[PDB]
Amino acid sequence: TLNGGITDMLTELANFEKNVSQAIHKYNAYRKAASVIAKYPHKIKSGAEAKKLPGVGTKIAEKIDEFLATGKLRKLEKIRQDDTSSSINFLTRVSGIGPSAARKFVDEGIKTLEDLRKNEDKLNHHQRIGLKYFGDFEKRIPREEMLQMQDIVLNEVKKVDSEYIATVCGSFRRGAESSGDMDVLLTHPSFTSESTKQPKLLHQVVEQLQKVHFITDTLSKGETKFMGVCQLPSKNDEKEYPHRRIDIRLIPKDQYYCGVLYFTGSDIFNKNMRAHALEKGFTINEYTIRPLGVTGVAGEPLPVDSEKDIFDYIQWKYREPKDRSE
DNA sequence: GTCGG
DNA sequence: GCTGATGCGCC
DNA sequence: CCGACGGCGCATCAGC
Ligand SMILES: Nc1ccn([C@H]2C[C@H](O)[C@@H](COP(=O)(O)OP(=O)(O)OP(=O)(O)O)O2)c(=O)n1
Ligand SMILES: [Cl-]
Ligand SMILES: [Cl-]
Ligand SMILES: [Cl-]
Ligand SMILES: [Cl-]
Ligand SMILES: [Mg+2]
Ligand SMILES: [Mg+2]
Ligand SMILES: [Mg+2]
Ligand code: NA
Ligand code: NA
Ligand code: NA
Ligand code: NA
Ligand code: NA
Ligand code: NA
Repeated sequence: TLNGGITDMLTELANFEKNVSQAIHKYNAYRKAASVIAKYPHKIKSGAEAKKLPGVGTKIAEKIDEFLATGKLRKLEKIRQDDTSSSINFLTRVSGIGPSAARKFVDEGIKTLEDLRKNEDKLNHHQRIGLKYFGDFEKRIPREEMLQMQDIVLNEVKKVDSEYIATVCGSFRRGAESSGDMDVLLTHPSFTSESTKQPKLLHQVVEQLQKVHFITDTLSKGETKFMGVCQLPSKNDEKEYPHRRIDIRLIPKDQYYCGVLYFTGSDIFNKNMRAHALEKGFTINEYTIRPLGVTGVAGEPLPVDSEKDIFDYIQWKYREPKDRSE
């Protein structure tokens, strides 16, 4: 909450730009400024001071000066008073409704949860699930519950094949006291960059987790990525646990370090790390780090034996997972 | 919106 | 069906 | 209409 006012303002502007303006690069510019400001170890006392930071320019510095002088931003006052903008922003909170579908729904008079519930026939399966569990998906998951969830997942995966290794990533791996959802990175020796020596490696795991009633709904599913819904079991007389979002990603076993780096995040850390790789002459994805050639083309994958090796290539001091949060 | 070629 | 674009989502 | 900006999986649609 050092500079909390400012980073909250910038985050609200980011979400407006993404969700209402459909300006993804302005969204990213506000996210980067908010990130650099949140890590700054002093109280910001002027826009000029802020402007010294990378990603803060003239326009954001002017907003910082207004906020600092008044405790508000007139631009955000106006946005919050705009019913249309507020409804569009709100609908994007439903899983499976993005900025385009939100604008379409709002253009047709669908502006509230009640409206969506009355017009379910206009929603695809994903969106119906997002609507059904809307309240539940708004809630964070206490780390204590993430531990029970981890226990179930690792137990069931072991049952299918003891050679699978499942690693809970995302904010959990970063040490967070609560998480938005569960992210599971999966490997198996039969799936590498060289071969797929077994079929349906992800399917087998998903199927076992459905058999024991942990996974309750599927949003999307291909050969390497599963996106769905799960729920802890609860006791008699007791309030049910909320349904939770779960993501499972099967990554080639020989590309585990790029995979776990990607899946640990945070999102802004990843984008910032990948941006630094580009200015250092490299490109990073969840599979590989490659050098860039004269044609801007990525060359062959470089050898990696740890998360730190990836940091080494781009001359960043190693950051532990807990220091990768915003 | 910011930065850099 | 394909390629390529768009829309959803993930970190 | 300076253009890049991090990078990609899954689902669906446009123009073949
Ligand atoms: N930092 C910038 C600023 C502008 N442009 C673009 C905008 C124009 O399409 C083109 C040339 O525009 P100008 O005529 O504004 O650039 P000059 O250098 O000719 O302007 P001046 O007459 O001020 O020197 O470059 C650019 O690539 N990079
Ligand atoms: Cl944009
Ligand atoms: Cl769907
Ligand atoms: Cl790797
Ligand atoms: Cl690759
Ligand atoms: Mg997560
Ligand atoms: Mg997730
Ligand atoms: Mg997230
Ligand atoms: Na700056
Ligand atoms: Na959404
Ligand atoms: Na356990
Ligand atoms: Na599907
Ligand atoms: Na239920
Ligand atoms: Na090293």
